[PDB]
Amino acid sequence: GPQPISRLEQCGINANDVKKLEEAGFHTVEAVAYAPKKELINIKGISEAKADKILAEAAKLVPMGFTTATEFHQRRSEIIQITTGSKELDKLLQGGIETGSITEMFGEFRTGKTQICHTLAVTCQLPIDRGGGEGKAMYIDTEGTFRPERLLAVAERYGLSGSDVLDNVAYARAFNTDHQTQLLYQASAMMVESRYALLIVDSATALYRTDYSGRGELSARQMHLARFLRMLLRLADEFGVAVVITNQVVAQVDPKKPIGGNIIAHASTTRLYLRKGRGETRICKIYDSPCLPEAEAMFAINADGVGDAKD
Amino acid sequence: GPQPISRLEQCGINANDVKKLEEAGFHTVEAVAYAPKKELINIKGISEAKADKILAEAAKLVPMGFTTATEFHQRRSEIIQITTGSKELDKLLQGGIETGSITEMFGEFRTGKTQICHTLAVTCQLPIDRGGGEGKAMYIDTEGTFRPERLLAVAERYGLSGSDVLDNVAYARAFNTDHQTQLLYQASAMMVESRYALLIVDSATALYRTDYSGRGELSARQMHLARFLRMLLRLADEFGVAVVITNQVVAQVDPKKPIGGNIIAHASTTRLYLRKGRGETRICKIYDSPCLPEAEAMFAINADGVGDAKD
Amino acid sequence: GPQPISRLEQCGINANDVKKLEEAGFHTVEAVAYAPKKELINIKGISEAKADKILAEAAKLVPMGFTTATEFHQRRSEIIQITTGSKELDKLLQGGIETGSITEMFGEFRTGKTQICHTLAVTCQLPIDRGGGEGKAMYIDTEGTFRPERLLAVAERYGLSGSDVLDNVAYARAFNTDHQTQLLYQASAMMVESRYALLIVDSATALYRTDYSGRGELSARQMHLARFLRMLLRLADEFGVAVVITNQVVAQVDPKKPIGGNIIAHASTTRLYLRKGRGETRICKIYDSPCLPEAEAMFAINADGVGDAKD
Amino acid sequence: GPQPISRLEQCGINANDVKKLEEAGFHTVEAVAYAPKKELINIKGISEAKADKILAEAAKLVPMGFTTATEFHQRRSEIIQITTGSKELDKLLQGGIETGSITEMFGEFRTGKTQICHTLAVTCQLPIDRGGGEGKAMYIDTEGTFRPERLLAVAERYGLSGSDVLDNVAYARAFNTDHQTQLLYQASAMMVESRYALLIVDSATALYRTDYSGRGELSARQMHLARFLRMLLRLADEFGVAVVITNQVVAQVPKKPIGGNIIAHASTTRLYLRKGRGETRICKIYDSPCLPEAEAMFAINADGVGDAKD
Amino acid sequence: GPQPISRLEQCGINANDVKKLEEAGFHTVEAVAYAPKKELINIKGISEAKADKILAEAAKLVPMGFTTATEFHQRRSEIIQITTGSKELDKLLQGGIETGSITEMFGEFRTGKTQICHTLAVTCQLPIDRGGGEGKAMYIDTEGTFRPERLLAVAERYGLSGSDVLDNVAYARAFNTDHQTQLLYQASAMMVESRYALLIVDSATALYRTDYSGRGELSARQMHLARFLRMLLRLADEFGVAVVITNQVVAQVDPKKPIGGNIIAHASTTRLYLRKGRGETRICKIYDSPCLPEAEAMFAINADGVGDAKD
Amino acid sequence: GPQPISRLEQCGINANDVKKLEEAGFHTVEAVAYAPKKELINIKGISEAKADKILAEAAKLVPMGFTTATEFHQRRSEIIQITTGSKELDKLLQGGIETGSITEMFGEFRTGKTQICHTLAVTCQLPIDRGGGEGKAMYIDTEGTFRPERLLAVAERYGLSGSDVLDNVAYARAFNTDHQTQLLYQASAMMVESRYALLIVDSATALYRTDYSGRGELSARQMHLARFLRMLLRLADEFGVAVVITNQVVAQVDPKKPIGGNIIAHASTTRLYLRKGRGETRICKIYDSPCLPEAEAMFAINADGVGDAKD
DNA sequence: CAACAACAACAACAACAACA
Ligand SMILES: Nc1ncnc2c1ncn2[C@@H]1O[C@H](COP(=O)(O)OP(=O)(O)OP(=O)(O)O)[C@@H](O)[C@H]1O
Ligand SMILES: Nc1ncnc2c1ncn2[C@@H]1O[C@H](COP(=O)(O)OP(=O)(O)OP(=O)(O)O)[C@@H](O)[C@H]1O
Ligand SMILES: Nc1ncnc2c1ncn2[C@@H]1O[C@H](COP(=O)(O)OP(=O)(O)OP(=O)(O)O)[C@@H](O)[C@H]1O
Ligand SMILES: Nc1ncnc2c1ncn2[C@@H]1O[C@H](COP(=O)(O)OP(=O)(O)OP(=O)(O)O)[C@@H](O)[C@H]1O
Ligand SMILES: Nc1ncnc2c1ncn2[C@@H]1O[C@H](COP(=O)(O)OP(=O)(O)OP(=O)(O)O)[C@@H](O)[C@H]1O
Ligand SMILES: [K+]
Ligand SMILES: [K+]
Ligand SMILES: [Mg+2]
Ligand SMILES: [Mg+2]
Ligand SMILES: [Mg+2]
Ligand SMILES: [Mg+2]
Ligand SMILES: [Mg+2]
Ligand SMILES: [Mg+2]
Repeated sequence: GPQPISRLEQCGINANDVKKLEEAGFHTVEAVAYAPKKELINIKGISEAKADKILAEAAKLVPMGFTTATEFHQRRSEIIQITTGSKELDKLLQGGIETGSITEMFGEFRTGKTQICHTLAVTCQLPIDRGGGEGKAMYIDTEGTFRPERLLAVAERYGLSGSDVLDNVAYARAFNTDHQTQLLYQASAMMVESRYALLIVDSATALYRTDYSGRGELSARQMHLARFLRMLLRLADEFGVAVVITNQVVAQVDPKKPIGGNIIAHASTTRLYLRKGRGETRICKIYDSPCLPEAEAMFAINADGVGDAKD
Repeated sequence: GPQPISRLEQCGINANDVKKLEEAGFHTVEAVAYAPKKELINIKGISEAKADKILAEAAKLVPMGFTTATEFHQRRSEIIQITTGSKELDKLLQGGIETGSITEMFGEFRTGKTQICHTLAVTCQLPIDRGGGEGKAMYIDTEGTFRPERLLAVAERYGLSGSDVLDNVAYARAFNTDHQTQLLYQASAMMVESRYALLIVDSATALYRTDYSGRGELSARQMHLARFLRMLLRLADEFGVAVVITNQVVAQVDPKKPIGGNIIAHASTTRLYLRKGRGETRICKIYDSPCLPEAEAMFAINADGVGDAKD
Repeated sequence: GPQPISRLEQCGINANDVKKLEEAGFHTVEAVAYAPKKELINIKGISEAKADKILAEAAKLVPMGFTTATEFHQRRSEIIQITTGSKELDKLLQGGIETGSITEMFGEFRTGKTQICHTLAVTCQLPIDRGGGEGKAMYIDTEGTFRPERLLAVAERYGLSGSDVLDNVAYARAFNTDHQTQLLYQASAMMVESRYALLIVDSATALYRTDYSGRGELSARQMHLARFLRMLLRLADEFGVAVVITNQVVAQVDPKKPIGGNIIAHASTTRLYLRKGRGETRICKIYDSPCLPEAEAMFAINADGVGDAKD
Repeated sequence: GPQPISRLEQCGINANDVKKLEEAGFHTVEAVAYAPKKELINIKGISEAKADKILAEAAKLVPMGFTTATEFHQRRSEIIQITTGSKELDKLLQGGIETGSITEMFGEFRTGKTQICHTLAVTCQLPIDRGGGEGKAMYIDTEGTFRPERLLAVAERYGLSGSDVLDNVAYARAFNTDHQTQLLYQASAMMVESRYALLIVDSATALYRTDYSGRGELSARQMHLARFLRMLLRLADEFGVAVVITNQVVAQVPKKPIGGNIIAHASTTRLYLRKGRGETRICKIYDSPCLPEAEAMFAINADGVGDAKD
Repeated sequence: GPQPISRLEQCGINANDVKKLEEAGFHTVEAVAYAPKKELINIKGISEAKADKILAEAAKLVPMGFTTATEFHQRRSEIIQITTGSKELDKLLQGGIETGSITEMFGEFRTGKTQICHTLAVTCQLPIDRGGGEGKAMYIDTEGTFRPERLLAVAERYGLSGSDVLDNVAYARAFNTDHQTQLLYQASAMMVESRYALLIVDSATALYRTDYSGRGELSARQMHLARFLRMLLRLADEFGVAVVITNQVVAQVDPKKPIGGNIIAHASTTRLYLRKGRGETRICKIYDSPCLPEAEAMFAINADGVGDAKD
Repeated sequence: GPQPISRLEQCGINANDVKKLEEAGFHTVEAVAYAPKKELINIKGISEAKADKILAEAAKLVPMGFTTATEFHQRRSEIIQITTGSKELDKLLQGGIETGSITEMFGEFRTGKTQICHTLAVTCQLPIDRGGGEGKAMYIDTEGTFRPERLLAVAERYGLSGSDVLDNVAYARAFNTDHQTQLLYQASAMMVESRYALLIVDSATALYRTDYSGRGELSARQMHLARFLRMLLRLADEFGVAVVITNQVVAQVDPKKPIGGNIIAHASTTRLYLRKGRGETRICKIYDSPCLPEAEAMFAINADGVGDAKD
């Protein structure tokens, strides 16, 4: 995977500066390479010449130049995709949930976003030949609606051992936006040691509705949301982990629209809209995607996770 | 239960600051740890560095990091469930009413929400081996429809002493939304000294239909409801008290929909829909739940509380 | 019982604000302690700080905290119930007509709601040891069907002097919904001087059928009805009077359903359904009650008021 | 009795506004006092402040406050009742037809409804000494069965002059369920210009069966009937006149009055007429807040209505 | 094409000076000619007389005097335009995308900016008689939204060799504003060696929203944006490449406006506004242009790229 | 017109001195007369006595003493004014664009300053009886926004031949502030040979925004702008040509302010402010003028140049 | 004494009989 920051120690860099970078949140040389000069200067005790030298030596460790489109196509041909637990949804997504990007599913209440998140979290531990990502998973839950019983049910359905799928899922709760960002920081610190494949944030904008209320607090809310989404995107680009976030809806009074403004719209790569059907059936539609045609699919949440409709 | 806020005094914090935090609403380390920096800053006489130290020591007191899913499963397997008073409904709920969450029962009038609330209030004092929670009950009532006669009848049915049942139930009445929020603040203040198991708000969204009228003040109504539900969620996560709220319905002109909107749709954890059949028989259906299948059950309200329908 | 606004003057407030509140409609410290901040702010000439100050002093005047259920039981056991003039109906209601809660009686035409209202108005003047409270009565009549000869007949049946029986009965006909609300305002203003025990509104929703017509203005009609019922409930709670209202019915076109929608259903406390029987006899059924079991009784209307059927 | 609306002109309201109100239909201060603010707003050119000011002044004009049951008892004892021409029916109703209220008479066809209406119309001209309010009658006839010959017969029976009896009877006919409302609107000016003691509608619900048909037009029919009955009640309460209306009957698949709950709840007194043997009929009180449920016997003689000749 | 800077060497200037100028970014005589004195002085190792001599030779090599308008008209008539992929859009721009200038397309999310950029990138390699520019395309992408599949689809639609169109497209990703600005130096370095006819930046102002947050950082953000746009304009004037930049949108909040401010408004030459209508159809409008009227052409994005709407 | 510098030689001045003056930038006797002693002594090879003789002879050639105000009034009535292409705007300016003075237009983007400049450039060549200046015109453009198509359209509107009108719009482009300033020397050199009546510069302060950045470079920027404006004023007073300049705008975060500071405010004589109205209609408001009062006017840029608004 | 823009969100209200 990514080269740890210890390599920078072998480039004429003092140990205390490396420790300062590590405690600032840059646990990988990729983070320092992608860091602008302002971020590397805002940390106290760092001089302009020191930051210039650090960036100069970090630029040699990772390629940041011009490459032909054929090389990019070859690189994209090795992108792992994780099955969503339904054959129809897998066909609709043309492979499944993509890694290295942000895919957000939004809809009304009880539509089935959390069930999909649970099924993805338990599925990503599967071997690659079976459609998994062959890695652990993380769940930063903000609504307190994490139920390991569903994970056990899906593990029983797929035949895996429940103990292992339980032991290979990190969990955390967010009580406020600041705690959410600190959880992202701790996830960045932790991910450098083991192999992670999924990172679920359900839901990303639940706490922003209550913490930032009113009109005069709109700009600060948008700035904080933008910083959070930028951190998520940086983590996805660095560690190559599939980031799945959940979004709510709001009324179109005088008819529902996803919340979060233009920041969430321009920060996501794939967007899915989930809507209610009849009894236990739900409909998924590709709201926005750079290479996926606008289509629809039908699914249902059975007693063993998400799957195809029992028609 | 939660550690009292006085422990913060043993972490180099002035007594007057702790008194200010207590008068602001925070009476435990958990409440302070769950609050963002904005809320603490909003208190007058509090500096930025002092607040940062306060949250630092609060986070040191109570863990907030990542834990394996098996630890969460072990924690969840030791959660008390309060019997609803009916065996069929107990089977439907897979244990009864769960603590630490929000259960909202809604339906038309005459369905039996108040009777269910009364039965839960009386039976939450039972020993754990009988399905109780072994704690005092609270009743914040807004419609002026609290009758101790039903509590006496259920106490006679289960055989406990009526005097102790009446003595171990706190009651209060709400005349407007502001008084409802102040009652919640007083409940937070008084819950830290004794052990409480249930907290009933019937109805949660009854006054909001009258105080806020018209399209002009819809946003203010939604914001106030969101703040009230956030306070309820904070109380539930703090003291581990089973919160039961009651909701009404509205007619779908051009056919009944629960009032409150997306705020109460997303704030609640478990939702039950109660409908009227014939005679004294009623039908309860699980509307929204993260780990409970959509099913139905039949019950009735006899002379001694809610129970199974006579066949 | 109620404490006039004058007591606020000795608590720090001046006289101009007291006069302004009296103009607004609050003639009691209880009535001003039951109002939200937005209601007092709407009175022009009152500042936010002044409103907070007066609300704090009013909350200091009357208790609004948490009380044990045993205290509520003691308070509830000392309320007065007024007999309806029939032994069967008195047994059915387990005491008669309560005070402090809304009792709605509905049925088809010719059924006999107005006779019951007249008999209750006469009985409202009986000594407390004979079946009724000790106070005067009112009659807001919106159909022009107030017949004093029935009052004289019932007073002769029980045995009283007709002069003071008729003297202690207010009356005011209503010609429109706005006039009805202004009549309620005048009743609230005038109730503080003397002792009142019955507030009859017959019919409560008779003018709403004609004043508001069509689907377009249904929401405004419902909002106005909700405001009227909220004012009625506030008056009943503040002055401790027995409010009795009458309601009409409509045919359930593909069979009688009371009019008023969910507002009247959720605003009332005791609902009775009166139905024509055979000849002169009628049957009264408990439609809805939080503590009275669903039963029915048999009665009639003789030449001297309502009473038990003669067999 | 009623105070002309011109008074409102003198207290600070433009004459144009008073003329507009008179055009709308409010010919009396009482008429504009009994109307809600919403109704007054619907008139174009009337502002919120102007409507509030005129409503407040009108409320200052009329005593809309709270009274005592003794005063209402004195007011009730000061009303007049009009004899129906039969002693049995006179004693059945404890007098006659009370003014300021609505009396609906219904039954099967050919049961002496129009005969009773004619006798009541001719009786209201009597001096108070022998019943009647000493006024003039109005006949809004919808069925077309108004014969100006029974009136002469009853006038001859009572000894009154025929020409004066026939002179003061304002007759009009309605052809659909839109001319009735316009006739009622026009009746306000005639009632404010001269004393009127009886308004007769026969039948109240006759054209509604044919103009409105099917389930689709049921709601509109009920709304229009409610508006018509509300206007009738407003006129009765305003001008202190007695309204007598005639209602048809419908079979049951066993006869019940038509009109639904609207006419049942909008009528104060209800009488049911049934046929017996020969030329004898029975009148029974259906719904009444004070009169007990009883029956009386009456016959339609060759001269007028009255007690049966036995 | 542009004359390489080596022609200066045989003009009286030292080769070391030419190398020093080369490392600064001036790889062409045109770049040195279009340079103020301070720009050529701030580079170390350059004297005043030496800079004056270099500027004198640069002015001698490149004509900078007045010219009759007919010659400019002829030169404008010899300007190549790149087919946009739609016939009505080609009619809208009176040809295609102009070369030697800056065109900026902006709109809300999922409106078709990236699809248009991809279609232009593949179309630029067409022979000059089919509307192409007969060169190579460069793609600087700042959102990770480059998909070679769309390029392959459009190449198959136009009957090209997919391998060649993949081999003749250069790609780069910008992880921060500094990297985005520094990519242009490499772009200029690699543009002289071969023939390039299209440079796409998508998006130009995406990273400035998050990197430069708050209010105190507004002036620095505007200065950096101005420098970046000036460098883009210098590239366009130097190598005669069609520069296509992408711009986002922002809400007004007491209704959407492009971001960037007056700098982007005045720097760009042609401005296009793209909006979404119904289904798969979009509307394109001309916002700012010196010689094109305000029209509202209409198009769509099918599986083979941009194209005409299907009725 | 102005007397050429070929008159000081036949007065006792060596031809070498005249050649030196011509090289320095002074091509007419008036330019040397207006040159102060400090400016002329800066020329290499010029002594104090030679300079004194030169200024003495120049002052002898052209009068510089006091003139009675009626002579100035007579000379003021012999000033040509150029029509702006709109009759209403011509009425607003009371004749048109005055010669021998500096006019400035500023506004937001797409407001229509370049269109007005093009219309003035093409109409300047009209005969005097039609409102033209009878002379040629020039165009020093900095943004590369010169489009001969608009000139051809207006020439078609006025009926003049396209080739003849194109052959007299000698145009140049400025790539930096130094080049923009040095273009004026060539403009003065070519102005003495033919008849010119326009010196359009669009825009004057475009390059100064990016060439000079930061607070440290403010004083040098202001000094250079002052020198450029002084050269423009000297040219206008020398050759009697109408100088028209275009100014950008900036926002007011603490709302539009023309850029350039007090130097351009105190240098320009007539300042007009252009604003965007609705659709194709624009509003022109006179900002600053010592002769005409503040007023507003309406115009529109149709498909064939600027003109009156379409009604 | 000069110069620099940006940020969305919130649901609710029932009613009308008739035909051998
Ligand atoms: N064991 C189960 N078997 C079948 N269906 C289930 C089961 N558990 C939950 N469900 C279904 O899950 C649905 C709700 O899904 P989920 O909790 O994921 O909603 P969500 O919209 O993502 O939640 P939220 O927005 O409130 O966070 C319910 O309608 C219910 O039918
Ligand atoms: N002692 C009793 N015995 C039997 N049934 C009873 C008794 N007391 C109340 N009920 C029943 O309670 C029912 C009403 O239920 P409940 O009082 O809980 O109201 P609810 O549906 O919660 O309505 P709301 O709170 O909106 O007024 C009635 O139908 C009545 O039959
Ligand atoms: N003096 C009396 N003696 C006996 N019965 C009487 C007497 N007065 C009225 N009634 C009875 O009253 C009954 C009607 O009751 P009431 O006047 O209270 O009507 P209501 O249905 O409440 O009125 P509404 O629906 O029109 O508002 C009639 O059936 C009649 O028999
Ligand atoms: N001159 C008369 N002498 C005796 N009886 C008469 C005379 N004129 C009419 N009648 C009687 O009048 C009765 C009909 O009464 P009336 O004309 O009032 O009908 P109605 O019940 O009002 O019916 P409709 O529904 O047609 O209005 C007949 O039975 C007839 O015997
Ligand atoms: N293969 C495809 N077939 C049809 N339409 C497609 C296909 N791929 C993407 N789309 C369409 O592309 C649209 C989004 O356009 P695009 O990807 O160019 O985004 P954009 O608005 O320019 O945003 P951004 O700059 O954030 O990428 C979607 O609405 C979708 O309908
Ligand atoms: K939920
Ligand atoms: K000036
Ligand atoms: Mg969920
Ligand atoms: Mg209840
Ligand atoms: Mg009644
Ligand atoms: Mg008739
Ligand atoms: Mg894009
Ligand atoms: Mg321009």
